[PDB]
Amino acid sequence: DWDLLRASLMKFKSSSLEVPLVINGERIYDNNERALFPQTNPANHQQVLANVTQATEKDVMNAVKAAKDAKKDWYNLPFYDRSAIFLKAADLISTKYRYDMLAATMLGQGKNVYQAEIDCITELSDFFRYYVKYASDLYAQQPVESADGTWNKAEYRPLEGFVYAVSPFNFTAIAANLIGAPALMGNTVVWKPSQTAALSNYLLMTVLEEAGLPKGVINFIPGDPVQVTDQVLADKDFGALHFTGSTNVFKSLYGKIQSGVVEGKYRDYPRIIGETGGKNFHLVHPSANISHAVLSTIRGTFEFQGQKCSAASRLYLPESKSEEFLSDMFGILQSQRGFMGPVIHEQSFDKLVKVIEDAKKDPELEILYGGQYDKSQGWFVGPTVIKAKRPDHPYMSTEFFGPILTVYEYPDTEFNEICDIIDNTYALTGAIFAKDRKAIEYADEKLKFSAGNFYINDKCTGNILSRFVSIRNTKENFYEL
Amino acid sequence: DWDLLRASLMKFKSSSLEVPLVINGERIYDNNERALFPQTNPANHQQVLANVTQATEKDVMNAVKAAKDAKKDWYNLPFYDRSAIFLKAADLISTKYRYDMLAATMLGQGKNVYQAEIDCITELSDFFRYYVKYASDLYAQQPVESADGTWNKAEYRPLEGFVYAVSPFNFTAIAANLIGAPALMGNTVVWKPSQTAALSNYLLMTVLEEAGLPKGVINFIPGDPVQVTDQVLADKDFGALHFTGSTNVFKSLYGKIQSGVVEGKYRDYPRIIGETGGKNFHLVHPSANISHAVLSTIRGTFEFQGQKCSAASRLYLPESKSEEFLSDMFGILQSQFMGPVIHEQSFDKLVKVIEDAKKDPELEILYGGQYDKSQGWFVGPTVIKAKRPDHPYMSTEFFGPILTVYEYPDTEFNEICDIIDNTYALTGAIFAKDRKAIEYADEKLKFSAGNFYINDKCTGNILSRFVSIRNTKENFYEL
Amino acid sequence: DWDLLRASLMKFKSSSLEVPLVINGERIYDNNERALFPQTNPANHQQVLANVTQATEKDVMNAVKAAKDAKKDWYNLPFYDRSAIFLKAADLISTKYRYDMLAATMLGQGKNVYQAEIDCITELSDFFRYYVKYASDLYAQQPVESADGTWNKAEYRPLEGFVYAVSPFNFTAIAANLIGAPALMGNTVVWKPSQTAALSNYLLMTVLEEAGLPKGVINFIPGDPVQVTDQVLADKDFGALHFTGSTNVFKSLYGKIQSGVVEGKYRDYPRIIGETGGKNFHLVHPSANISHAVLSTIRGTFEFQGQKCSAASRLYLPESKSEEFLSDMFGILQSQFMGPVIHEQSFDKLVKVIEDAKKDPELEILYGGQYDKSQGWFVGPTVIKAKRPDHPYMSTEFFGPILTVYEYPDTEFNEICDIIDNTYALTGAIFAKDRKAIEYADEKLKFSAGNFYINDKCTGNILSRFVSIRNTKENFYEL
Repeated sequence: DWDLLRASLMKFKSSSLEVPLVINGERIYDNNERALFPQTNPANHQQVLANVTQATEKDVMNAVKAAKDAKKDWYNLPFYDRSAIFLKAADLISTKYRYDMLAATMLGQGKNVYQAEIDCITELSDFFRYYVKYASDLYAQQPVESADGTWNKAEYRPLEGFVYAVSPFNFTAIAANLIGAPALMGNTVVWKPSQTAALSNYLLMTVLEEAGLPKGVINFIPGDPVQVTDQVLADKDFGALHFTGSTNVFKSLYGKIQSGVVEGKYRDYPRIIGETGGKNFHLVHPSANISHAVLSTIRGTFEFQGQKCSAASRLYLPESKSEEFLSDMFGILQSQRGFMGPVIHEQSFDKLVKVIEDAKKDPELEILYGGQYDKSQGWFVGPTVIKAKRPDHPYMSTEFFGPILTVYEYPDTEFNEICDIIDNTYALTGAIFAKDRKAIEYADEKLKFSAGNFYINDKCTGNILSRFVSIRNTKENFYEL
Repeated sequence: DWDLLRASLMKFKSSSLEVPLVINGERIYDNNERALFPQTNPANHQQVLANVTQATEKDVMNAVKAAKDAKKDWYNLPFYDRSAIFLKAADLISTKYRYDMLAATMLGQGKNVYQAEIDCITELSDFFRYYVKYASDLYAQQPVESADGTWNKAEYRPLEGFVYAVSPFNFTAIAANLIGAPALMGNTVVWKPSQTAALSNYLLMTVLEEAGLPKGVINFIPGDPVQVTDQVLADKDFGALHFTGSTNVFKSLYGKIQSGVVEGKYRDYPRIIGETGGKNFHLVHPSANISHAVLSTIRGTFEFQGQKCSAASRLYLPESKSEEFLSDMFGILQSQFMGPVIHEQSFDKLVKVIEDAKKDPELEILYGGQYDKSQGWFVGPTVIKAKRPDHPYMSTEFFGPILTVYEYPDTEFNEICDIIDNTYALTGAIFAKDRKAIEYADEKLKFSAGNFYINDKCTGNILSRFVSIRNTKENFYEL
Repeated sequence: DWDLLRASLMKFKSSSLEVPLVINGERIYDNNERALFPQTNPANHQQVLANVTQATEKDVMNAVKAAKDAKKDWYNLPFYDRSAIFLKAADLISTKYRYDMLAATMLGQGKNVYQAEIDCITELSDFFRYYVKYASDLYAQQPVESADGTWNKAEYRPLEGFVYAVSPFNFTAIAANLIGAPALMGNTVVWKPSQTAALSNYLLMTVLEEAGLPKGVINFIPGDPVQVTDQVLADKDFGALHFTGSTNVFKSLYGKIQSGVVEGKYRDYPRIIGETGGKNFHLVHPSANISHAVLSTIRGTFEFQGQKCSAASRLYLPESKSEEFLSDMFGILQSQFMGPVIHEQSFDKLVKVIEDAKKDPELEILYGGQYDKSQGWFVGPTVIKAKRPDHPYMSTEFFGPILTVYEYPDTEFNEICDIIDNTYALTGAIFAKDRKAIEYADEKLKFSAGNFYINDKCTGNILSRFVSIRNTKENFYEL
């Protein structure tokens, strides 16, 4: 089994795979015309895992058309059959292709085996299986005769325009989510994967094809993000954005889309379904079990180099417990070469270096631990903990997407005030560590708008299908006036 | 309302309607080739309401062909739309064609306006509306990923062969039931109505067409019951009999089908869905409220001249209450012919029943027994006392306004329940206040009636018989 | 009943009501500083029903402030109590203030008593009663111990920013919907009603206060639509637009919001919940019951002068049935001005539509086209034939009693459905008996209307848009 994984790792390690476009079921390689992006191993960047074919404007126009042409036959394919493709894909990934998919995610996105398994096997398969169940319920409408004697049915049609899926590097499973949710509901998709997840994302694509995905239903178009995007957005049939990634990129996409809307480029009001990150917080109350809070903060902050949209990146500590908490944490960190894994690419590496280096010249910051970095072999940034003199310092709010924790120490009596500051100060997740129920209740209420997901004594790292359909009601009347 | 009805009555009365076959959506008239059945007013039998085209062997074959040809487009028509046709027909009958349907049923089947309304408006509409609701539940099947990881859906398909609907004269709504239940579930239908409900049944057919029933889904083929039946049953694609009527006819049909099965002339084992009659009973315990028991018995026995499958026709009275019950009954019958029986053949059978009663020492006509066929087929309410409980008049079905009564010594109530249990009924009723007696009868008579009533007259899932389940299971793991 | 209504009518008629702003529970009058809008009777436009105070920039800012200040005490007020206020208001409107509300709606929006009752009593009450029931389901969330041993609860919180309700003139009930849906879910509201429904809308506001709506939860700020809108949208706490009205105004609002988003002036991405209009269609198949299709079209098109988002305004007739359909329609329209359109600006647009039709060779006025603004804004039912199916009169929304008709060769029914599908509608209807045609249209037109009707006029979960889910997960194991 580990032999099976080793063999998969060696396969991809030995040579560099040419990753093509996949448009209308056909594999399109660079063929002496297209640019090739070299996807390298973030743990070893001299090593090229894949030469990724880059999508031209033409290619993009073709992908859009493919999705348009596949549309009627796709939404007329019964739900049972659309589902079978996705369930079959999930189970092929869990079995037949378990090791290839593991190796691709590990090598390409810089994950160890456990991080990869949780992502590209467990969560991926979970997205597909759960969506099939949820959609199944959705489609379980039966016609009814009403009080008035009218005969009614409701049907969920897909969006009339096509869905553009823009997927991040960090989870193979999110790519599956972004394409599979709309596709299951009878939508067709043009999909631009992250450049640095191309290997695993291509694998997902070929698996969907083997599982019987019809031509053009999903089109895999890696390429320059801005170029590919501007072309997709120029088509009158653009129906929805399905996005997961940075706030800044979303805002750009958003702006570009709204431009089109007001300029009237589009047949419909497009739907923008986007998930961004946040500056997620861990709030430690003086009554907390300190050891549990420390371990949770390490896992929530530093696991996968903090490259999770839910990752903890700011910590609030009561003064009376700061020294013990921080002493504990630094001890465990120093115990656990010196890097838990790479960050994804050079750009992220350089951004984190700027963050670390700027902290040194900033008199309102003090680096308490770490700040190590080394790009000689891979993009390795070590765990770093930075104390801020004031809670409203930019480091307490700027998203770093790296193994960098900013900590503010607050006087014990001002816990309530610190809750108010956090509230008054845009997060996806947040956690309180506490035993005292009065403090928990208080933060629970005061921070209601501060996080969509709130955790009590747990790391802050821990439906949507309806956004890709519209209801159409048909009512028949039998009486004649 | 009454004026609209009178107009409908005068319309059908003024002259005679030519009633055609309807095969594959086309009306087929006698065209000087086919026989005709004159359907007459059973209350005024010189009055011909309709001349009813009679199906030839070739017509029947064309009906069977039409049903087979429409099958795929019909079961492929979405349930929503199949239902809509039946809901529309019910609404058209309840409103637009209310007065015509009432008139056709009243005149053709000898019903008064109240009996007609209950049948051809209310029950008919309820059949369609309730079947649509039940079927919608059946079709509400979502696919599921089992624990084993497989991906399953179940679907109900119609029967593969066609359905032969053979319907009785007595309720227009029963004809609607017999054709509507199979058709709703995507079956196609070859339908031979009763000669003596041709007018109302034809109207039902034309309303179904107006409501959008596609051609050949249901084929209306009145004709000689034996000839039509023999030709229908000759076809290898015969898939089901849907029948309501007499026990003897059912047995005849049943016989013909099974013989066909063993000789191997059918692609499938046909399904036989039949509702026959019964000799339904009222049992009075000495603790009963007598007046209520009397009125319930009058209604249960004599309503529509006893021409209901659920009609009471035998009555068990305790000796201590007999004189009082019978006196009230006779006085009440006196204070009020309630309507005619359906045709001469029924009239003549009933005359024989009454006349034979006069010559039998174990029988005594306590009340009624009058009959007159000079204008319509009129047989008056008749109550005959039998001097033993297993006398043939206590078990033979007469389908007419004749009640046979047996009087038992009060102490023998338990024994009388055994006599009923140990000696073929659709419905039965006990009238009593005493809960011990009610419970004992309830249990002892558990096999003696499908519907048992307590202090109520004995006159007061079938969709699944017309489909077959088919499961699809998909597996994703590769060995 | 009629006497109580007459009294209400004569009250509002006798003189003019000063309609104030209501900001933070206080009535704000023109106080010789603010502009006034004279809301007049559209059936008698010299008659001023109300002088409507017009919000200043400062007033709007105070409205926005009031909404923000009431927010916490409002979303902390238990759902039971928030609901109670809306149920009470519905009941007060249905009973105590029934006649005043009918009169305000009739006089102010040009409705007859029946149209007013359906709108400002029945639908308005239904909105509140159904929202309370739906919301109660949403709030029925119990905490659960998951398999992993964690302890979870989910709660719906309101939007963090305030809601801007912009409501149309045509239904008093729609104003109630636009403010009530967000408020029930714990949002606070800045509400700019239509100038020409100020009287009924103000009454609604005062009834909400009497029913106990706490100050600042909903703020009533009539005024210049552009100035008010621009000031509301200037605020960083703007959280949602709740709008019903015209496509062009929506696009204007939508534009202003998105530009605000990209320039970054909002704390959150505002939600934009808008119901706009359509060019709704009736499609007649040659198999249709013509009389029913005619009456449904008359009702769907001309009821309330076509001033409904779901009004029919384009009609497709088969050539073989055209003469008959149109004859019946014109005869029926003849046998009966049904009421006025809302204001002069609408009257003038409609006059242009009619006059332009006279000069267009591809258009022909088959019936009507009369107008008279001497007393009220009266435009009569008008039927215009277009000689091509993609003529602008087949797609431009007129919101008035004008029907555009295109006649297609019977054989081209399938082609006509494609022409509709491949050429922005809220509702649509097919009239037909033939199930194949109904099914084909049902499927081909699946994207051409959100509500599709079969043999019915085309005039015949939103709560979740005003909340956000927030999950709390508690873990007990210590690492």
